[PDB]
Amino acid sequence: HHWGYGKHNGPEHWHKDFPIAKGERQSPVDIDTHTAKYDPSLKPLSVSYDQATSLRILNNGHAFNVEFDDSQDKAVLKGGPLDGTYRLIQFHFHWGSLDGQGSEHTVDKKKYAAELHLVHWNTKYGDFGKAVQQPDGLAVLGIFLKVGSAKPGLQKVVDVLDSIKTKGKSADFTNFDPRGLLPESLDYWTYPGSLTTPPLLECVTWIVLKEPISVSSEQVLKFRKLNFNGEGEPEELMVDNWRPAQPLKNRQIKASFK
Ligand SMILES: CCCc1ccc(S(N)(=O)=O)cc1
Ligand SMILES: CCCc1ccc(S(N)(=O)=O)cc1
Ligand SMILES: [Zn+2]
Repeated sequence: HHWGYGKHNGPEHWHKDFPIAKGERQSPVDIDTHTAKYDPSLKPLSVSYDQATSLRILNNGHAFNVEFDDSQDKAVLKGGPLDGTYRLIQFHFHWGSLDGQGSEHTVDKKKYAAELHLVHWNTKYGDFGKAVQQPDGLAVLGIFLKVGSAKPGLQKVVDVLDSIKTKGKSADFTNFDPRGLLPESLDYWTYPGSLTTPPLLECVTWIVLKEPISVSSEQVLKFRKLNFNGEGEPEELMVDNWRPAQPLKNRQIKASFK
């Protein structure tokens, strides 16, 4: 794998090694709020993170991931459009070089400063690897970030970034509560899509919250000081690690709210 976000290995190149990049249910997409329809068949959404067990934070050269113990039903997502139980495995963000860009999904073409992805796999498939071979294998909860007041529940993440500056670095990140990253409202849009990075697999039920969280300029500035490169290599700032909106094709976006 040599894909990235630069001019020479970015989203316009991915299809050459991952042909599904031009598939029928790719993500992200623009959410046209006027075209999205309230769906009364959606069940209440349940985010149950009270027993979440975070483990580690890692710079993988594309973003940073906070990883969780998913060997049991400790932190799960249920309800909404979902059939069954989806276990939290990791979260990460995508962000921009400037406040006016960074999100992957857009809302009426509006780009947010960043986007948080909480990644879950369908427990009926036994493990994450098997889940990504299924059309309903994954559920990703997406949350927009705008720049304004600081998000206190994000600060522990911001503070540890100095220790994972470069690709391949990791640090202990136990006892982190991901509930501190959510907005007040769970109103959402949902549609069937894909991973937004290679391998771009079409396994994801996307649940994108309507209400953004606010983070401070200082918090997002710290994200932008991370490096795509490994230690000892020329420095490339980890910024603009987002894929732009892809064709909606034969899909409808549903809203949980009237
Ligand atoms: C020297 C690496 C060149 C290169 C390899 C792979 C990709 S892709 N199709 O985005 O995975 C783009 C550029
Ligand atoms: C091995 C796949 C890892 C992975 C890639 C992309 C995503 S995302 N940006 O949430 O669609 C989640 C997990
Ligand atoms: Zn993501």
